[PDB]
Amino acid sequence: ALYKKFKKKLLKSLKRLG
Repeated sequence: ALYKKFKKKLLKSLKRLG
């Protein structure tokens, strides 16, 4: 598991695109 940690970063990116 880990893809959820980078996905977290995709959360911030989901908003402003990172």
